[PDB]
Amino acid sequence: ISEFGSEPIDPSKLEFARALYDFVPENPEMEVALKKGDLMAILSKKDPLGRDSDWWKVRTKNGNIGYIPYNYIEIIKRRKKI
Amino acid sequence: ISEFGSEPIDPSKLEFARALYDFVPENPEMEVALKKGDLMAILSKKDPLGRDSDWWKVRTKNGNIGYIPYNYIEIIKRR
Amino acid sequence: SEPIDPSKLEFARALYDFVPENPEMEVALKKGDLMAILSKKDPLGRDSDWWKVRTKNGNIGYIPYNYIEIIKR
Amino acid sequence: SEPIDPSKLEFARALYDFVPEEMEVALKKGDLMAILSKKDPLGRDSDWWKVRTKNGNIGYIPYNYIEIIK
Repeated sequence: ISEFGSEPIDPSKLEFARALYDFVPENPEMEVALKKGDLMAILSKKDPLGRDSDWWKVRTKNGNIGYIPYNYIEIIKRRKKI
Repeated sequence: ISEFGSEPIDPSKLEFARALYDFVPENPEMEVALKKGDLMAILSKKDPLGRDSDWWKVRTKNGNIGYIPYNYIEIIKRR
Repeated sequence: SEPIDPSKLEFARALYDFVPENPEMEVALKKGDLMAILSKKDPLGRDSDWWKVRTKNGNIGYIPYNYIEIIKR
Repeated sequence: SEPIDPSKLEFARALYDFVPEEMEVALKKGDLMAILSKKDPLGRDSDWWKVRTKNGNIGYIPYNYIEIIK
């Protein structure tokens, strides 16, 4: 495949988020570190096995890709309500 | 007054809390730092003016005293 | 100290007074003071919450970043 | 580095492999080490800790890569 799969991605379904709290990975190999107010792209809401998980894989401003607890972030809403 | 007022206190009313997330004060003079997991004793839920607030005054493990957002902590429940 | 990149050179204003506890590496600041940020890194290279600054009086030293505010255009 | 207090002397095991940042120490899942200090070259609370490898190597490592034993 490609970095983001094989089929086309609809840019309208791409979600963004802002970290609500600082976060230090308990697992430095699977997770990413966050500072309150960081923005990121939500790449997937499934674990490595393909299961629905409360840990979401994201891509931070740094370019780092790892998981973060869903309740530690805020999905930016449409138009302006961030 | 004493450190905690003048009227006797009811023990089964004192609440303790556990930090849910790390917290860095935006106001170092009014707030206390925190690390996820930290224990504390809740002194009061009133702001410095006596009003209700989302900022509670706590006594940390260290002995520090300051305010922390209420949604950043978890009040420990019973037996 | 170290020659600063003209990109990351920022000036800060102190929001609260800071009384050094360890004047060895800590600098004194009074609410409202102006200072240049020398580095956002710790003694041993690594992003820390203690920034190295330069006082208006030329004093170098570390300070907690939440005591200051970057003066933005 | 310097004399440690018999109260704060702890041993840790490496939870995940760690690759040096030559100014710090290298780790491999499973390795043992003694935690000399949970501070920095300044003395303030830090995420990085100073340790001594089983091979006598000293240097800093991210505290979330290790686990204090017992």
